[PDB]
Amino acid sequence: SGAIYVGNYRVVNRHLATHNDWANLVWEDSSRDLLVSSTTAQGCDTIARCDCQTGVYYCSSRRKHYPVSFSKPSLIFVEASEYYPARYQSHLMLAVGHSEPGDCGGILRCQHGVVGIVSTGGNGLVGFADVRDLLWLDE
Ligand SMILES: NC(=O)[C@H]1CCCN(C(=O)Cc2ccnc(N)c2)C1
Ligand SMILES: [Zn+2]
Repeated sequence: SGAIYVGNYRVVNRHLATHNDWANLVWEDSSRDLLVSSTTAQGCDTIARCDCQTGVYYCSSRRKHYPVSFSKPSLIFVEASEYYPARYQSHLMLAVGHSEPGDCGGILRCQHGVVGIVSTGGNGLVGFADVRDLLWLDE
């Protein structure tokens, strides 16, 4: 689990969104595994606006942050689960590293701020849903 709180927005993995998230839905994209809901309290997380390919992510299944190199956001094949059939998830970034299903929502960060959140994993590759292109999150 995990979310990004910026302004009056809460950004979570779509497969983990709550009833409250859906009742206060702002935007959702199944092809990106992202959902944004509105909040009453103001959030102060900083979204990175960059092309960084290095960062650090939080891995809850190890209580540790790991430094990784990751690919630029792109369309990648994702095997089916109880949340989705087999499909191509877009705006996804891969890195060599450990993850478990419960790690989804762990933040990936660079020197400029929040890059994205853990969304996919398996066979030693961890995938992050990018949020750096969502300029409206800051307005
Ligand atoms: N974005 C999706 O379609 C995900 C929905 C939930 C299932 N899924 C995963 O990759 C599960 C996962 C995540 C992280 N580490 C792992 N070792 C296994 C795909
Ligand atoms: Zn950066």
